Amino acid sequence: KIPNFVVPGKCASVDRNKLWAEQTPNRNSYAGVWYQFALTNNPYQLIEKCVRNEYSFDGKQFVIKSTGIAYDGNLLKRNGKLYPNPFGEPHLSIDYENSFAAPLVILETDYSNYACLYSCIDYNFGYHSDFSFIFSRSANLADQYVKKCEAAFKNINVDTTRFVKTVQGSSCPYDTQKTL
Amino acid sequence: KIPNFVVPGKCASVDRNKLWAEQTPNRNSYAGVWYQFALTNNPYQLIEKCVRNEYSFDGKQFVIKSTGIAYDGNLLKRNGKLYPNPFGEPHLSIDYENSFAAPLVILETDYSNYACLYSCIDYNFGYHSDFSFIFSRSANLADQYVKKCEAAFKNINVDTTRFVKTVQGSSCPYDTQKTL
Repeated sequence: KIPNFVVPGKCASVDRNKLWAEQTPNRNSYAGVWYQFALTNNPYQLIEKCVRNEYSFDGKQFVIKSTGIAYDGNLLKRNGKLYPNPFGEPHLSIDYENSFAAPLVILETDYSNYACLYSCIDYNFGYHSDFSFIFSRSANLADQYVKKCEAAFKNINVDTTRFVKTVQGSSCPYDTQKTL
Repeated sequence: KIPNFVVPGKCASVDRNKLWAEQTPNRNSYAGVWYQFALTNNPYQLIEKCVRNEYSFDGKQFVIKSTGIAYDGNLLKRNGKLYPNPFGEPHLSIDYENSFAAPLVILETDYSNYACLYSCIDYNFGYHSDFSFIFSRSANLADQYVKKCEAAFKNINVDTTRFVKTVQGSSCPYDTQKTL
């Protein structure tokens, strides 16, 4: 029961069908660059700082080039994909090279400033693990949008005190990151 | 102080290139019914007893119906798929409805008696988790085939004392399971 991302109970119901209905026609507007503003404790994210996720939409999936500073302080690029769940469930699968693929729900987004992202996995002992993220179109994110994500996560009973801010801004070599 | 499936170090090299080439021409022979003989501690597997995995191959992937008795004592059927890793990596993704997808390597198999299966993931904090399975074409598996899997797992530095036998045999309602 020990890690803060292993939580009692079944994964939450998050009203995936409404969200899919809103988002499917707007995939094109979700493309472009998203910076990771904050996330809950994630053992699978290899990029610690300056996390910059560049999305390209092809009609059937998104291809993702994720860059930033790894936990050893070196530059890192990771290749990802975001595509409809293969069983026809109303959510996307986020899939990264040399890693696994997980469900990814967009709880809320305005496309132009912020996105609130959520993934959850159930265990056979009656607990779950979830992984949440706040994305911004910029290095910083206005408080009003941070608060929108806090509310969306609270609505599905995710403890929002679990969020930790990611290093972004002037200390980041974004211009080099884009060459990778 | 941590689970026995969270292991220091990185995922070992298991020579996927060799295995992938041996297995692509034999997909049809891998189809049919496989029973889980034993597995290492797995917090994801929802079927506790009488685990029976029925595979059909359609030319590009396997469709799986997995059945047995869940941890609550009820019969359970899970829908799965096994398909090539989307990035072109030389391994398969095992994917289940209402769950996630993971890399799956067939470490060794003779197609008609046994298969030794392996999944491994590297975390960002200097550990990995792996999940190993011994599959049989029948409810039982002779020591001669078990020993082959034992050797293959030892060859990749997996502690085989981690294996636990799965309930199978005349007490399992296989004929009911196959109709779910």
